[PDB]
Amino acid sequence: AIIKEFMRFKVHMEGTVNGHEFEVEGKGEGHPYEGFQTVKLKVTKGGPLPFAWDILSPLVSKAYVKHPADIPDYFKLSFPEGFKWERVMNYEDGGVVTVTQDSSLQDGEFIYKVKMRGTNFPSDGPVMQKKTMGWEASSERMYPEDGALKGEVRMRLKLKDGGHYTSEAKTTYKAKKSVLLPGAYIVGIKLDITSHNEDFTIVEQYERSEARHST
Repeated sequence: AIIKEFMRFKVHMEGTVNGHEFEVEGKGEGHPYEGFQTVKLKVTKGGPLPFAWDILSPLVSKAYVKHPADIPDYFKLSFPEGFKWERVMNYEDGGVVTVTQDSSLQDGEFIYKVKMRGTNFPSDGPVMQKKTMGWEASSERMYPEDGALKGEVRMRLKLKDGGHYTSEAKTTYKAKKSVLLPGAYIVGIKLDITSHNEDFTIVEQYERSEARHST
């Protein structure tokens, strides 16, 4: 009832990367039962950003994943109170991102509050250099542990030359009240930047996410 077939969300994020401080605000919308959503982000503070935007796109929406009928939807069940998550991304060249998030449902929209810090990105490195062309598709291996859901992903950024830059992510999702824990399973995500102004202080992305079983 409270989660409709079409839902909007507002997201506010504050971050530091390698010392640079900033802030992002976004309005998005999608189909939570299809796992289609889009967002329009504006950098409200510290714009333009001196690093590749790609390391933020994955920190802007687990409520919009298509679950087969035979997998309980921890995320959807957690509303309207919602859930929190804590993530660590380890980049291959020693880059580290850590993140806090809070998801809730107020007055018919999701509200996302994000807090991140990034550090030890090489200055010659392709993030601070901005040599990235978006993410490949990924498979997050979800699984229950201690009344929470953990996630793990090998993630891969297209490089501008031709290579790939690599990242290990480990997340802990924890609903604000107690909720059916599903079995272990996989989420297939694809994230794309659909458009952006010259200095990327305004950006639009489109995410598609579907859950499936593990063999």
